[PDB]
Amino acid sequence: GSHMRVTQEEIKKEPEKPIDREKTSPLLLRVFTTNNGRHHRMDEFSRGNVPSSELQIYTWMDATLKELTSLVKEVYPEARKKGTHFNFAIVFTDVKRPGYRVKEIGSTMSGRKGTDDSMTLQSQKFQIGDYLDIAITPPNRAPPPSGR
Repeated sequence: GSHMRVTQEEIKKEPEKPIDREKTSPLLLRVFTTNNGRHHRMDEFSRGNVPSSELQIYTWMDATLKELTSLVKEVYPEARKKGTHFNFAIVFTDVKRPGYRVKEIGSTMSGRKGTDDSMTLQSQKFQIGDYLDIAITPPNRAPPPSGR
């Protein structure tokens, strides 16, 4: 027949399907942005503590660091400022994890073509549900940028 059977095995192993950087689909992402550009720790901003901690960004895993520069800056006026130094990292909130996987993969700017900008998220192991911790540094306290 068809309904009744003994052996049950479905082969659906498909290779890695790349997403169209242009025709990609936007997905909800959680990002933690600080107003001092510091990778201190989660204690600075936990998940569900304040609205100024984690922000929603409809980005695409196959997005270039640049796209992330706008996504966050758009959801965070503190970044819209010119000369804003934001560092993209991967950190998780208080959970059943060790607490050492928190590291940065690259940092962009608000109108400044960096080296990581041309880089894509997919390379930083960024996927759906992933935890990205961006460190926004205003131009008022940014010694590197032009000023003094």
